[PDB]
Amino acid sequence: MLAYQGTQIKEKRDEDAGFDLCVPYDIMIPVSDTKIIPTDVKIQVPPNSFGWVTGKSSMAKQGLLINGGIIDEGYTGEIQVICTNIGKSNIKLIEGQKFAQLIILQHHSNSRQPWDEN
Amino acid sequence: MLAYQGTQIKEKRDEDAGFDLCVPYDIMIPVSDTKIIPTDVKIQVPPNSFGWVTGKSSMAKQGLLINGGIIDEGYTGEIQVICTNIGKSNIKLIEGQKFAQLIILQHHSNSRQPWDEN
Amino acid sequence: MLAYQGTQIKEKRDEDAGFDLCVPYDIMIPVSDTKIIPTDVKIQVPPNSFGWVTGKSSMAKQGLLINGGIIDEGYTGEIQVICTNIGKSNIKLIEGQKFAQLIILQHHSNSRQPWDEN
Ligand SMILES: O=c1ccn([C@H]2C[C@H](O)[C@@H](COP(=O)(O)OP(=O)(O)O)O2)c(=O)[nH]1
Ligand SMILES: O=c1ccn([C@H]2C[C@H](O)[C@@H](COP(=O)(O)OP(=O)(O)O)O2)c(=O)[nH]1
Ligand SMILES: O=c1ccn([C@H]2C[C@H](O)[C@@H](COP(=O)(O)OP(=O)(O)O)O2)c(=O)[nH]1
Ligand SMILES: [Sr+2]
Ligand SMILES: [Sr+2]
Ligand SMILES: [Sr+2]
Repeated sequence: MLAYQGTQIKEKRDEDAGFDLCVPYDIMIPVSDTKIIPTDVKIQVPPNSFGWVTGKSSMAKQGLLINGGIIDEGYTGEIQVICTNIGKSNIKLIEGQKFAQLIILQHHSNSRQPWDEN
Repeated sequence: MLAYQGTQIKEKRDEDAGFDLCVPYDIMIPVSDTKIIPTDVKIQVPPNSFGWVTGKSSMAKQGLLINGGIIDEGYTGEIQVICTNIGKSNIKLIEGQKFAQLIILQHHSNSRQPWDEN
Repeated sequence: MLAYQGTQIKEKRDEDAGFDLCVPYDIMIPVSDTKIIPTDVKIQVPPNSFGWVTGKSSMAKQGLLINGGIIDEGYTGEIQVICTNIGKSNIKLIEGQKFAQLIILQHHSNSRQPWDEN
């Protein structure tokens, strides 16, 4: 479950894990560079959930790597996508195209317990 | 829960998170290249679940990076493993060896809610 | 839920997905190198759970990549963090600073089912 706003996120099919995120403008990412691509997307998830921004098969096969990608439940800004080209060729993203996906997960990172020495 | 077929996936121990995926043939991956390694593995997961193909500690320590890796519930093909060498040395994979693992997760990417302006 | 020990893990806020892991000593990571950074952190998670060591936004934006990162339920050692610099500049980590985060997830990688030919 989640709420979201923005024009750079597209409605998904039920059988896909994630929503596609769409590139805002044409941009070239030279070999070995890192670019921070802005989106207008903002999400609200339920307690103990988080958003995970990760790669698509079509851009991963060209060497685009999405790094970072953990969207905490308390974040109220716009998602930024951190992209590094680890391929051997310049990558050109075209306005509009899918270039990452957002998956919503639940974590259990809470309720610390006593260590069992057993 | 899942169903699977193929000879390149190995049965796992209960206390490990993922199934090992096995390299189909000897292959060298030069510094900075990307190779798409085919498996014969096919999986069926329950609704709102997905498979996650990600790295092993022994190959990550040599600079092998598994990229992409999100196996949607609707996919009915064979898993492909997208590998990039981000290390400083050529990597040689040997026929049979483990080189990635498949973990089954549930996502909550569905049931869009109204935004709370609160 | 989890138990943990060690001085290189910090208590978290409820609204963040993961615990920060803290660098043990000053260390420089040259462009394209890979370093294995030791922690003293040990965790115990419940059955069918795993720990996921992954990146922070502030270090991902400089080109630090955390690779591997899957901490199995049966592991009883100290977490090691595998770091590769995929940026274009040398990265300097300072003693004490956050440089990765640990998120606790549940997997469903178990209870193999019959394939449905339907
Ligand atoms: O790829 C990413 C990773 C993080 N964030 C946002 C959401 C996340 O909750 C916030 C974390 O920022 P921080 O707490 O200031 O940084 P750090 O992760 O370095 O602790 O940044 C993004 O938009 N994109
Ligand atoms: O590392 C990967 C990533 C994806 N896939 C398969 C499963 C996934 O469901 C499908 C997605 O292909 P697509 O929808 O055509 O591409 P995209 O992810 O670029 O939208 O590719 C793999 O086999 N290996
Ligand atoms: O980034 C990582 C990845 C793994 N591990 C630890 C926990 C994990 O359970 C164990 C796996 O070691 P292995 O079974 O010997 O290696 P492999 O993953 O190559 O099968 O290594 C770490 O400390 N850091
Ligand atoms: Sr798709
Ligand atoms: Sr193992
Ligand atoms: Sr933070």
